[PDB]
Amino acid sequence: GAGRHADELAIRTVQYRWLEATRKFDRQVLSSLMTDDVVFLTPGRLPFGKEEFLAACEQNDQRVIIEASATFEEIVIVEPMAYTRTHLHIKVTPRSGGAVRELAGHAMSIFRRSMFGEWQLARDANLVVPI
Amino acid sequence: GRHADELAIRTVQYRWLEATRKFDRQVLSSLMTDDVVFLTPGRLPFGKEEFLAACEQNDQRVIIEASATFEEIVIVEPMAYTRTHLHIKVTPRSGGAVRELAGHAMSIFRRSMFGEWQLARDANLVVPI
Repeated sequence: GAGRHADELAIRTVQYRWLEATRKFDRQVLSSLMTDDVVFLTPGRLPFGKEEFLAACEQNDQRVIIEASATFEEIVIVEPMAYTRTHLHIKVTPRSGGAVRELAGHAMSIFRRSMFGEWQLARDANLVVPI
Repeated sequence: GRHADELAIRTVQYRWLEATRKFDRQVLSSLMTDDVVFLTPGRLPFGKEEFLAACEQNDQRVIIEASATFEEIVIVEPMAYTRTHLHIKVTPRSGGAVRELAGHAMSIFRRSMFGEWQLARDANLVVPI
């Protein structure tokens, strides 16, 4: 039990840090939370990796303010991997003064634990769509 | 072993596709855990009976051609995760508009004690094209 609980705590820690480093953009923190081989999937787009994700986040932050609220639905550990499900609601506010946009939907993630006990995002499927 | 497990997974994927091209409820049911959760864009998570019912109803209405390319298979027993690229062609039996969909699915499989690899969690991001 203790082991599972500690792993769940560490994974939730990654998820919360990820959210904070998106609301207030922090490239260095985000980069540290994902594996070098990370793959992201979103609907209507080809899979993309770490540098693509970070570049987009950075550019996006130049243009918009992001608010994000998560409702966590599950974490399952099968060490040294884990899989999660989360519901996300996102509000995007253009810095220019343009119209506010909202998106929502579920995201499924796979995390990997290193030999040093470090949990990181390895694979993500994000089904957030405009609402 | 790892190799046997990867083969078993590709086999499940092939059987799943075959049981969609020519609908077979029993084959599909046997390839999912009872607690399976499916995610698709714009829809609430749904489970095993919901998936089977939808497939069955779909099959009354349309013919499905499906194609898949496996991009990744990783085994961490008793789990595995995969990424696949899919193309689907939908042909209404009524002669209505043929449709195409494409995109990716990320899947998590669990090995049962009898050693059956079954789909446990799926995110299917296929969209109309």
